[PDB]
Amino acid sequence: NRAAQGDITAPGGARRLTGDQTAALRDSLSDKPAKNIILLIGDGMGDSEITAARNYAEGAGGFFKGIDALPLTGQYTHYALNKKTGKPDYVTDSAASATAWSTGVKTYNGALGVDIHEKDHPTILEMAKAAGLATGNVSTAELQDATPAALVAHVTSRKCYGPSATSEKCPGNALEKGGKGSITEQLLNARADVTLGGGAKTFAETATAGEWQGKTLREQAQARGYQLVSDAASLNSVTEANQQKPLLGLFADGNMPVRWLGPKATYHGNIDKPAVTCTPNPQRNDSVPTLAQMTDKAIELLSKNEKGFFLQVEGASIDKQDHAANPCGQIGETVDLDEAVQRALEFAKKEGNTLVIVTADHAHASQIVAPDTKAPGLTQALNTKDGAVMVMSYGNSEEDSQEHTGSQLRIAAYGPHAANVVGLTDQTDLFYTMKAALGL
Amino acid sequence: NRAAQGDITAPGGARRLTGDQTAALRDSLSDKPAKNIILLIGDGMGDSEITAARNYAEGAGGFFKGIDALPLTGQYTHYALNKKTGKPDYVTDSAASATAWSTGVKTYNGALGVDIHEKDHPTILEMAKAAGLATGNVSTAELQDATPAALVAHVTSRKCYGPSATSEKCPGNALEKGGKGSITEQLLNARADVTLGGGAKTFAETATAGEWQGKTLREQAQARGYQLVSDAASLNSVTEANQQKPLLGLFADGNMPVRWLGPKATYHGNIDKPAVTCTPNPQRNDSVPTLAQMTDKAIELLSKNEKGFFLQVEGASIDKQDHAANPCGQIGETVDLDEAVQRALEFAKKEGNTLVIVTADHAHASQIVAPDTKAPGLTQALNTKDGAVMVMSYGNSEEDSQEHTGSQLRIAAYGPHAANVVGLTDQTDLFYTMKAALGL
Ligand SMILES: [Mg+2]
Ligand SMILES: [Mg+2]
Ligand SMILES: [Zn+2]
Ligand SMILES: [Zn+2]
Ligand SMILES: [Zn+2]
Ligand SMILES: [Zn+2]
Repeated sequence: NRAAQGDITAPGGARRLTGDQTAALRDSLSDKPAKNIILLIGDGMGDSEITAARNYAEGAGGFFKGIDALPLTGQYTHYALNKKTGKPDYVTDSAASATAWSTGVKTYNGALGVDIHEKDHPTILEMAKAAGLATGNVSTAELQDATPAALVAHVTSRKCYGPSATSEKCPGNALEKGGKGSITEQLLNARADVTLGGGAKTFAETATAGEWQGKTLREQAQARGYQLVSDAASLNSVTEANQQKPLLGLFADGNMPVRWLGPKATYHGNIDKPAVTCTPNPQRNDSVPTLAQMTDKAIELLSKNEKGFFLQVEGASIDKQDHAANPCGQIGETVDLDEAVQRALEFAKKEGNTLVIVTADHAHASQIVAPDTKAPGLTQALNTKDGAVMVMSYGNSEEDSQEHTGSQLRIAAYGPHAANVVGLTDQTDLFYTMKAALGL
Repeated sequence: NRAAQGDITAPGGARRLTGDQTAALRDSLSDKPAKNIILLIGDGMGDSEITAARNYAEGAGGFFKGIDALPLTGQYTHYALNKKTGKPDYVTDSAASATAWSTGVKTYNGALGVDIHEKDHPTILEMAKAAGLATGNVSTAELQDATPAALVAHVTSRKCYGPSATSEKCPGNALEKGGKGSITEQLLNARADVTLGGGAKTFAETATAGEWQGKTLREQAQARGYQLVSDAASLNSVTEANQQKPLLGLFADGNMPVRWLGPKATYHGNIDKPAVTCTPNPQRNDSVPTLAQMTDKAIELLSKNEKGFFLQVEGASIDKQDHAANPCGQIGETVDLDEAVQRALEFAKKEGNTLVIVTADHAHASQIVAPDTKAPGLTQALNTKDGAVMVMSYGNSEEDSQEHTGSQLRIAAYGPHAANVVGLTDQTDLFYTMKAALGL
């Protein structure tokens, strides 16, 4: 572990290390092939987000048993491009960044699986499937959202959820104009073995052309042999997932509900309002699977393939709650991701040939500031595990969405080929790292 | 080399890695002793600050030949303590943080070289000297400032620069009350072989007790055998520095001048004012030594000791210009630190037994944001090396000083014992890493 080893007020009591690390780090370095990869993404989970959640949930000297437990660490860059000039755009969205690690090419904000010239490039998930590996795509967001969509769809705008938006916003991609289709249509073609998340709403739309013209996208999925599930009990009862019977779990109309409840941050909230304690969200029913439960099921089903598997797992609402200036929502989604990381690491340590990677798509707004801060944006005081107040600040937007930031951020890894995240890297190096680890 | 491969618009063109890193990382791991340590601190140089400076000076896909070139990387925590309760204080100042890496014990904001019970703890510099090693203390700040002062002074408040302030603010430390004296008086007693920086102003004060009562602190230094220098020519002439003839360089009245000028960020500055291009500060001339020049001279003089040396080098005004909401000042001080890191790494690679560490004391205010941002704080657009606009935001204070933030941040190392910075560590682990590397 890397918790403080004793009394933080005494000499050495805040140390996270118990002895020299050179031998242990040598033991962590393997260049043998990866059989499997599990990539876990905390959307908007910069170093600031990791630290705030640790401080609140584990205490300043505590330790995330998942997120903090991966031994090989570095910092990576995630800048996008300006579509017209090809020059860097220093603050990416989720679409350009997910395109970078899934294809190895930089692109413009809002693009999925295409470059600045609108040309398609293959994804790591498509490549894994072509090599005979099992494939998984898990998220707490609607499945059409940028982070899961980038693995399975090639469209010129992330807004192209279904046929209706695609005809308006991506006419080159629209099925009735000869394109590959909307995000949801391309997801159904991609046919991952396991796809789990939200986003049932768009499946009520009808196709405009092709074999399933006039049928809903839900009807199409059923006709094409998918197993559709909608709650925890139906998910748990699934005993196989493969190309004959692929699994599609749709657990909410839009995004899945967050784990923790608290109030929104406000102007001078740390001064004028009481300190807050986060609580379990009553508007999340127990019939909704957790991220860790979805991860466990995916691992169980995918690991039956003896050649190997690729799995991406996204803690999507770290970012979404950071936009909403809601510390409890944001921290609870970080704690939720840590639970899923623990399931991945436990599997990987037993199996011995699995590369596990934990990172974020970009940095975000939240900052940890002094308790008496008088700031111009939105603030809130929180009562942490240590029995002390922490203040968080959201200071980069006068509009009601706090925005992404451009700082480089932590990437961490465990298992074969994990050395390739150490030092300064780029988000596009992660594509090449995964490709080489699996020998694709 | 970790610059982008080539055409960032093309597949693989933004990669920083040319191949697998496993073998090279194995070669980077040594548990042999360190003969020497060079610790470089960018005050306030969080991941955001590194990224902003790289984007501006080197381009998004560029590479700092010093800062980015250390192979072994992690993230460390720098929380302080509440003096009364002993619980964490999530946002440190410069005094508590410098006390943590130099002594191995956490303390309260504003403390130098003492714990929450006001007990003195020996510093890494005092320990190195006691073991017969040479010692250096270099900064672009006034030498009484917290970062250099923590190595050589034990006081209950960082405000205790000289006799006057100490009598008022630290009566227990005042020389005339039976204490050990002001920061400047304790620095003169500590007698490092090499001390270089600003802060001549306080040396005009006169002592209130002791052997040198009624003499200025400059006169005291002269009487105690110090070699006093004041400019680049007088520094370069120095041929030796040791306990018989210790070196004290005082190159400015207060802080040394910054390298680059630009205007302060303003409300809606990215919207209402044109983008800024930095320009050199006319106050810089060949008579004021640069941080890299001070670093090289220190290494030359300290390396005469055949047992070894400990050297701390501080890029102090990254933090000070971040407080002032001045991107050009902040960025130019980061470029300045990169030049000094290059000198340290060049020496260490030749010598082969030198541990070099680059990190920060705490994170800071500045954020990289989208060009069209409408923020409630202070903002500015900048024209970067790429020929594109970057916007920076300072959003955490309604007062004229933008404030520290609590996020964990990058620590990087090269040489013997460098494995001990990888993964999650605490700032107090850095004390123990340095102690064990030198076999103290
Ligand atoms: Mg996302
Ligand atoms: Mg300082
Ligand atoms: Zn995102
Ligand atoms: Zn976002
Ligand atoms: Zn500082
Ligand atoms: Zn400061």
